[PDB]
Amino acid sequence: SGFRKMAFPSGKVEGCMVQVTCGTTTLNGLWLDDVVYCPRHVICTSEDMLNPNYEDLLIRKSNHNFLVQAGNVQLRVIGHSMQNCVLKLKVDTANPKTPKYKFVRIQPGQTFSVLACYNGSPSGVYQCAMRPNFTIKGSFLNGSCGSVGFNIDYDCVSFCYMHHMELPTGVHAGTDLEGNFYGPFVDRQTAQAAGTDTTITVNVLAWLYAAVINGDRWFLNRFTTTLNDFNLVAMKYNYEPLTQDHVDILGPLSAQTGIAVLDMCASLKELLQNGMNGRTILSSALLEDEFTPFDVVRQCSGVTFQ
Amino acid sequence: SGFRKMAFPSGKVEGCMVQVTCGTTTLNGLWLDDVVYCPRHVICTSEDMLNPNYEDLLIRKSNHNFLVQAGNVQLRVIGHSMQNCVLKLKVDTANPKTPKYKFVRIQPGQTFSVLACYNGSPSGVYQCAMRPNFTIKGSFLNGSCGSVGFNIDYDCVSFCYMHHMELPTGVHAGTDLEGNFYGPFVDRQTAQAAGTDTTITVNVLAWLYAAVINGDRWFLNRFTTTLNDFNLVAMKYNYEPLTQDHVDILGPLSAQTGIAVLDMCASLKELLQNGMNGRTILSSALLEDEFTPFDVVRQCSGVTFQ
Repeated sequence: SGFRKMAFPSGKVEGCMVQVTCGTTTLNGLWLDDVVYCPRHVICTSEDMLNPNYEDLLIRKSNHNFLVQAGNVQLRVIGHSMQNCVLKLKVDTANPKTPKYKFVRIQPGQTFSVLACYNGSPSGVYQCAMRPNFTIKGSFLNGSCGSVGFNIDYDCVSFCYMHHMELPTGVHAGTDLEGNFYGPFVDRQTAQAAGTDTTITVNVLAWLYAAVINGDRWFLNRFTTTLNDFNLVAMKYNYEPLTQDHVDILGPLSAQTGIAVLDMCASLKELLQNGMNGRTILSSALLEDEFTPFDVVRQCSGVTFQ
Repeated sequence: SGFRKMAFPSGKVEGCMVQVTCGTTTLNGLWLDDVVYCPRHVICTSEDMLNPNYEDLLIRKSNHNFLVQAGNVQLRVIGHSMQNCVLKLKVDTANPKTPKYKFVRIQPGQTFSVLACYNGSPSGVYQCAMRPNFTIKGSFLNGSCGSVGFNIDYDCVSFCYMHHMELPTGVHAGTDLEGNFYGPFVDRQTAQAAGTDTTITVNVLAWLYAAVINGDRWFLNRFTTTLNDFNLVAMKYNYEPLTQDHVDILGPLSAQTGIAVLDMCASLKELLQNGMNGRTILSSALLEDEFTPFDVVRQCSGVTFQ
């Protein structure tokens, strides 16, 4: 029993974290087989970042201009390419610590673990949700660029996120590992508006199920609701609209706890229209939306990996 | 910028996690050099746990009765000892993946990362506080026993906690790595009362400083307070009494933000006596007490390890 925001174990990803230095700037890189992946703004200074021409800036660099360190080893760069917003540095040596891995572009609403790194050195690990507006609310200091978010299913590391910047608004934006930004953002130091954000309704429902499994039951009522009726309430409170695909994803949680999805919706509408009345759910006084239905099932059943 | 509940990277600890099976029961063990550490109730069944005589039960076992698996390797037990509530299993092979490490007994109020494991296999990692009443509010399913909490400073893994049981009340209790329980608990399946718990006041203050560093400032006031006056409020709201040792530990945070500790106290008393008024601090509507002043400084400055 008990419910926690849990990160994936970060072992397999720590062995891939390296330090990339091009002249001034140093940030983190990801060393898989014999390629190092890092944000291309490693070739920028801080004034370059106002309006950079990455094409021109990278023509000014050669293989030997990229200093890449993996702990103690200084690594040997023998080929450099630009794919969208990431730099691919070809290296002399394959990483003996390369896990089985995939590159994945995730969906808004899905979660992942971030390994925050500085100078190629892991600092700590935390769980994140990709907001509906393609930002993440992370913890990233100067030099954290190149840090990666990832999922693990048994033996495979699915890399989904690389950190590139912090918006003036304080939230964070980055790319997949092919270098395509999530959201409308660009790697330029200018004002960039994130969309209006909303709450991930299917995730709040999963968390309510997790709460029932763990004994917090006060929010359950015998009222019920329709899907279309619940969605009028969702729209009023800036919740993502619930679809039948979401109901179906909540199927196993429904079946374990014996509470139909539309009964949990009627519980949720009541929470939205009346608050918690100084009570808490799983020791929180807000509605939590960073647990997918898969996260709840893995934690409430004990799925492990390697 | 940004502030998250961050766990330590779990790489160095994953390589020590093994699976220990004695007849019926299987749980996790910790393999350092050539000794495996696990809870001694691995030699119990579920009825043994009502009132076990560990002395007698362990006399019934031999070296070859302990099946210990490290991933694929089946490990060779050649000596078994009982130290308080932990079993020490001597093994044929030293762990090539043994990190630099210490055994530490921590203080109530300190925090640590837990690597939740099942069958010797890591499931995920989260950050914990040792409550003033020596429980922890974790996420532990059946078979999670033997999981360990730990800290890391640069290259050293300081093991402080091993999980042994879940109380009927839903909270968790365990030992240091010498096998001495934290708190008044025993490894027996009986009703066991945890003390009255309280809130870790020095930690709530550290988190308020973290909030100021990150731009949340609405709770600051120009009122102030004395230490003795603040402590009357603390006692009314079941907060741990603030001492001068606590004020001194908050020194660096005080100096970074320019807010004296007693000014933050007057902010806190106001929060305690008036609530948040539907506002949030670092995206939370409760006062957070799982960040030590060291945790805040490490995250707000970027301390790394290996």
